[PDB]
Amino acid sequence: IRLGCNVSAPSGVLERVKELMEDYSRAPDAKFQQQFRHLLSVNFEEFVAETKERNADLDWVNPKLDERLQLELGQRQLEENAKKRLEARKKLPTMKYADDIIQAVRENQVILIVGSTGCGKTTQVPQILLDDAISRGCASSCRIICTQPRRISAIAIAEWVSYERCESLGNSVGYQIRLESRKARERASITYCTTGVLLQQLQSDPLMHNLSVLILDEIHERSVETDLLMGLLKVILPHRPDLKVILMSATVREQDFCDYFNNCPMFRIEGVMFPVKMLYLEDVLSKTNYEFQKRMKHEAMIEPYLRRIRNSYDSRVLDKLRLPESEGCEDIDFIADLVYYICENEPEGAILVFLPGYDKISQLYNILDKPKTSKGQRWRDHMAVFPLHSLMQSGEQQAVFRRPPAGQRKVIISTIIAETSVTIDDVVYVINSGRTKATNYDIETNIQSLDEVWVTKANTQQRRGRAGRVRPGICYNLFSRAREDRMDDIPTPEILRSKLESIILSLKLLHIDDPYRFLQTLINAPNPEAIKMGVELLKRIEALDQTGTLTPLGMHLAKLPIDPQMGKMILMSALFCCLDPITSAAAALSFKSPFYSPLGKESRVDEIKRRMARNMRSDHLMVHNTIIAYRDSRYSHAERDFCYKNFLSSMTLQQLERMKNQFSELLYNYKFLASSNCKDAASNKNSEKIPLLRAIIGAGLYPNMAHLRKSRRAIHTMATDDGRRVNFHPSSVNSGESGFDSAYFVYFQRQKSTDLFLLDSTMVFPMALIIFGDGVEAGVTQNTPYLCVAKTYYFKCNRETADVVIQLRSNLEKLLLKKALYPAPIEENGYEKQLIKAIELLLSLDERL
DNA sequence: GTTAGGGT
Repeated sequence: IRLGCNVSAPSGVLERVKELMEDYSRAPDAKFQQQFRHLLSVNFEEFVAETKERNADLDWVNPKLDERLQLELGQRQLEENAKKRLEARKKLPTMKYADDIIQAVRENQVILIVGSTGCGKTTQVPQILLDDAISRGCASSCRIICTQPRRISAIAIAEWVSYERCESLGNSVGYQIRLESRKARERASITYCTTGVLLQQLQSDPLMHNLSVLILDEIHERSVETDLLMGLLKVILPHRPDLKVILMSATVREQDFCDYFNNCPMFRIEGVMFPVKMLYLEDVLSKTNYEFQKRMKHEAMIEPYLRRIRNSYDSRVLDKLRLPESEGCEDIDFIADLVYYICENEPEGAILVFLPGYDKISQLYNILDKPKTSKGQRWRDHMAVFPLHSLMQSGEQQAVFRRPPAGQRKVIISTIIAETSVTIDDVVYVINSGRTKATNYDIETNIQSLDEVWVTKANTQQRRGRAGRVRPGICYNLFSRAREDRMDDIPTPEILRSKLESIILSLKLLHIDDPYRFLQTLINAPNPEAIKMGVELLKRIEALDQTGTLTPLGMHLAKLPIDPQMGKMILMSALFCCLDPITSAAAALSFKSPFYSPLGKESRVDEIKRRMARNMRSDHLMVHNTIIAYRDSRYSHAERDFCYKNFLSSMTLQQLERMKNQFSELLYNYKFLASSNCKDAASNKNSEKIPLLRAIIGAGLYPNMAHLRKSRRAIHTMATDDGRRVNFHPSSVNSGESGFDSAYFVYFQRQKSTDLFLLDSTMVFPMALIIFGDGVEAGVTQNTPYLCVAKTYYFKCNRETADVVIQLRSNLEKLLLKKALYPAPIEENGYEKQLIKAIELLLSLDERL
């Protein structure tokens, strides 16, 4: 055992701490406690009854309204704004099965509709079952909720389904996503919402009494949330007979879901696309005859295949199939050659190029923009080239979707994003390298890694359809059929790669007290070893007690729309009065960093984050500094200029700004804040005290701690608390910096690509870790008294300061318990406040002089 | 010296 720096405090300070604690310990309307205790007493049968009675609004129908809409539908179908809207609707394949779907829904609880993109199942099946209910004189009994995997799709589909009815939004169709909602009318309505929204709505209505029909869309995509939703329906549908579910899927293992619901009726509806010709790597080299020059394993795959096509393809071509680098995106100048080939032959249309990540996209842009070949220079000024990446500006602009200048061709160099999320309408030709990136968690080593991998059959199939929007197209797949033969069916259901604490905590509010039993009933059962690893985290932050039952803190954490660690972080900042910077920290780690990453400028972006980080040496405080800057730029009417100067997305920041209010309002409604404003001065008296912020940041990111040991940009010798050597990711503002006032760091995500990096970090002090962490004991090991945290880091500490810090952790642990059970804002001159001021004082001993 | 893609 080694010994860190001395953390003993001056005598005058410990004397004040003991006095303030003596005050705290001279202390002697909680509806929350009665709610918490009820949830723990009742069994499931009793839980079912109570949620019935409490959500009984749909047990009521409106006959004067029933009739009026039935009268109004028949009448408004004869206008000359409709009947043209109906006739164009009836060209869609789904509408040809309208009356059978009506019947299959009447005769069965769960049906499934499988149909390719273009079939109109999603805009039409919701309308088909509403208009039927309205005419049958049943209108006010019908409330249809249809989920989507994505926010953007939920709106434009609802704006469209509202246009197909000659209505403004919020009459008979609505949408509701997080923090933004155009709600429909209460009854006789179609509401489009993201799966997350519906899952939060279950806390109040866990047996779906507040809807008559449920449509799950894009189930084949296997989002955690649709995967989760179908398990829960197995628990709900025995207690909800009047409830009608309609699952919806592409032609991607549709049978998994039909099996899953026991052999339910299944409609197949055909699509509306142009046919897109599939070319593979052999057929590409036959048309371009490109030459490459500057484990195998590769040969096991290619020679048995080359033999089956010895007489069907050229001889010089098939020898390049032996080169390991012909497939994938290994040779950019090859991919460079195929675009130039499309630009000359093969008629007019855009080129959408699918590359794995930021690095490979950046390479080809410069090749197409700054070519080394004469054939490249010939073309460069006749192509308008768009890189398409989440961290790049192009998605939030209008150009890439629209047509190029006259005489120039559009070439889109994209990651996996343009497969589902982004849709460019003038694409004819798709170049599919077949390579993508994926995040992998190894349960055994506690390492998340980011790897390039092959894509699956479902993906290529998705990218082929991307070419059939305007006219018949072509898809060039830069891998042979022998690769496709060995590719996976679908991607790993992401629930199998994900941490599970947040679901486990949520499941406790649906009176599903056993996560091992429940998660096994999903289509793909999660690793029970990852289920246990979930509970332990939750037990550690004390959202579950040692028996594993929900605790009063844990109910608050389950009622916040954020992972419990940062949920717990936010709650501390209410009790310690630093609300605004902390909820900036939380929204950022949950959602994402508002900074773009434009091509070439990465060096300049470092300088911007360095200036925004204000030498506070923390990525989380850096974003808050950005958010305070963004607010000032609104106050100056310089917002646009501000965002163009610092590579910032105003869309993100306003959404980051919205999450903070959602955080503040919840905390206020929960009785932890006196004001729902995240900016209010009382909620923020300590928002200027940096050593306090680092201590509340650490309370949430603990126990992901790092220790740094070397100085030289600067070279770093740093290891996480488990012994593995790490670095700051080059994107984090702590990369390369020297002269840290402290050698201890907390981080949210660590990840391996070319090294094991901490993607974000805040510099923290040993005293603050000791007070908010665990694994604390006082002792002697050398001939020195020590103080440790996580039983991992041992700090020189005299006895007088230890017995105060331990006594301080006792009182802190007593305060947090009572606040979870009996939430109220901390009064300014009460007993509770003295213990707070005792911690504020001990943490300011670490202030930068 | 570097960042697949969703969402409450």
